[PDB]
Amino acid sequence: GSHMCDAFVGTWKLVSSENFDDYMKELGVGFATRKVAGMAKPNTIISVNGDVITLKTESTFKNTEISFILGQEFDEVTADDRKVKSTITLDGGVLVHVQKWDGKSTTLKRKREDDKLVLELVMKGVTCTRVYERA
Ligand SMILES: O=C1C=C(O)CCN1Cc1ccc(Cl)cc1-c1ccccc1
Repeated sequence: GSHMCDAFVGTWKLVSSENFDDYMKELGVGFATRKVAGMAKPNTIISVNGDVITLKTESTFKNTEISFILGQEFDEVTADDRKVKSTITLDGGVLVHVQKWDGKSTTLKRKREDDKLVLELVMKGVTCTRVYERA
């Protein structure tokens, strides 16, 4: 059967970025790591096996990999080495990824728009948009 996650499965590559440095400053990321991470052009591979979704990111900055079930909280080590409690849910056809640590929170939304996968990262008043195309 078909699922709302179907539209996300596959391999994706970063094509544009807006406000990422501001977002990283909200996370408390330092000057040198902002420079290095901001240069990266990540590729992401999204796949599904039964109820388990896997989101694997490979880049010249860091490589990350999470596997999860919608709605079930998990431990995640972010690219910038935060140790966070994460939950990913569907809100309609949008994957909503909330990361919580030290009393703080950031939300990452992934949506399909035209032939793109658009990742929005929000921390306090800062919104970053990261557009990916199929690789
Ligand atoms: O997974 C992603 C994918 C993006 O397009 C933007 C950011 N991150 C996570 C992330 C958070 C904080 C920091 Cl400092 C860096 C990243 C990042 C950047 C480039 C490659 C991989 C991860």
